[PDB]
Order: sequence, then structure tokens, then C-alpha cells
Amino acid sequence: NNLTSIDLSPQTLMAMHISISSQALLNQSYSNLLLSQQLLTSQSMDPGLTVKIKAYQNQLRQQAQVFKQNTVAELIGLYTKASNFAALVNAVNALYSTEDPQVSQKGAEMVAALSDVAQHYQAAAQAVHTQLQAKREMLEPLMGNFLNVIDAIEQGLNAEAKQQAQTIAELNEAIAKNIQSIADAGFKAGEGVVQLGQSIVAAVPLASYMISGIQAISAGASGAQQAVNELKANYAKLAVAYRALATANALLSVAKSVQAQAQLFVDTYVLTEQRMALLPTEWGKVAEAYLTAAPIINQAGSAAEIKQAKQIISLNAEKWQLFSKSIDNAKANYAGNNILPEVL
Repeated sequence: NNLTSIDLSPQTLMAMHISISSQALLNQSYSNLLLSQQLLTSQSMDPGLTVKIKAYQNQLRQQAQVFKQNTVAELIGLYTKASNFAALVNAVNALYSTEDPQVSQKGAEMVAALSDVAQHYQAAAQAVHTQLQAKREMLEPLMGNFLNVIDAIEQGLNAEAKQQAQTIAELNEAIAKNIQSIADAGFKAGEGVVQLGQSIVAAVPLASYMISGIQAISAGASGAQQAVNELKANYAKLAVAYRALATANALLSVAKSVQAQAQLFVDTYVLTEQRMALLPTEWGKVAEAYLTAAPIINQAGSAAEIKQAKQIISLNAEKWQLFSKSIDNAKANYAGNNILPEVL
């Protein structure tokens, strides 16, 4: 109705871009893990299962490469649009720093213009989300069929081997939680520099399929020290379980190691897609607010009404600059987290 009711703020955009970065950065590291993982050779012995494992491994590696190189760039592109918008709000602020007597009209047209820009960023986000949802609809059936392959083999295992399979599944779920604790401590809700590494954590004899796993960098300064000690303990026990299950069915151990790497990639893809689902609607809310504000900013034309508009605009400009720094940080993480360095 009047100046006090307009919302020129970034609304939930800052928190949403942090929650997106949270999962997308981790999924960047899981992509590098799938790409670093030694390929299974045609050891044969059981060529049927080997083809099925290699097929899934190759299809996952191809999807990890598409996320690492294409999807990340597409997200960095969305974040750049948020930076751009922040600059435009800061331009509206720069306008009000002049003693133009017709500032109310020039200001209202600029806000009405940003309204249209927000509507475009809405469409830009919707495009990325459609791409993410399309792949998600392909990755779930792919993983589901591979899980049917594993389960079909497991129903025919002896008592001891079926238990080594349960133990592997349990530790893979435990190690996931450990990695999540470690990454969240490094991320500090968008203020930190998320950095994870990798190493050979286990091996299955055939001559030797060597399984890669995520590790913390700086086993001394990474927030959640509890999680690092659990991770080392869990990897040690995981290595035993694989060597054990391998005496019964070696390629089953390989298959479970591949599925564990996939579970992390597909689960974090799905979370990245669900955090992204809300972004179009939010840009839409910014577009709707800016459109409504325009006529109100125009009516504020008295010396005092202008001073009050300048005040509101300057406050929302500072809010957008704080979000613009949150974006620069996220963009620097995506850049620096492109490499998954080795650890000993």
C-alpha cells in the first residue's frame, strides 16, 4: 500500500543458494571419486556379472563427468545471475545518491525493469531444474536395476557371506554419515572452504581391484574430529568385510564397492535437484515484489518520501551485497573443489 510494505530484499535466495552449494559441492567430490576409481578389467571368471559391473561403472563415470563439467558450470551461471541482480539493486541505490528531482520516476522504472530481470532468472533456474530432474529420472532406474542384480546374487549366498554383505552395506551407510559430518564442518553454512581428498581404503583380490574412498584433508584441523576417527575405524572394518566376502564371490564385492560410490553420487544428485526445485518460485517471488514496489516507489516524490525510499533501497542494497559475497564464496568453492587431492 505504501513504502513500508514493499520487499526489495533477496528473500530466501541467500539460504537457498547455500543449501544448493551444500549438496552440489559434495556431489562434485563424489563425481571426482567415480572418475578416480580404478576401472574393473575383463578379469572374466564370470563374464556376465563383469559386463554388468563395467556397464554401470562406465555409465556412472559418464554422468559424473557431465555433472563435474556441465551441471556445475550451469549452476555457476545461475549464481552469476544472482551477482548480476545484486549489482542492479546497487545501481538503483547509486541513482538515489544523486539529487535528481525526478528520481522517483527513474527509480520506479528501474525497479519495474529489475522485476523483468528476476522473471528471466526464474526461467533460467527452471531450465537447470528441468535438466537435473530429467537426469534424476534416468539415474534412479539405472541404480535400481543394478541393485536388483546385486540382490539376486545375495539371495544365493551362504550364512557367513550374507553377513559380510550386511556388514558392507552398514559400513557404507556409516561412512556416508562420517563424510557428511566432515564436509558440513568445513562448509560452516556457506562461510567456509569445503575441501575433501581421497585414498585407496580397501582392495578385492581377483589381480587387485582397488577401491577409492573420500578422506578429510588435515586429519588435525577439520572441525568434526569425531567423524574422522570413526571414518578411519569404518574404512579398516570395511576393508576386512570386502576381503572376506571376496573369498565367496569376488565380483560381488567389486559390484557392492561400485554401488556404494553410486549411492553417494545419486543420493546427493537427488538432494541437489530438491534444493533447486524451490529456486524458480523464489526468483518469481522477487519478480512479483519488484513489480508491486514500482508504483509505490513512484508515488514517493516529496523531499521526505524520497529520503525514506533512499533509506529502504540502501538497506536492501546492503542485503544484496552480503548475498553477492556469499555467491563469490560459493563460486570460489566450486572452482577450488574441482580437484579431489590424494592423502596418505
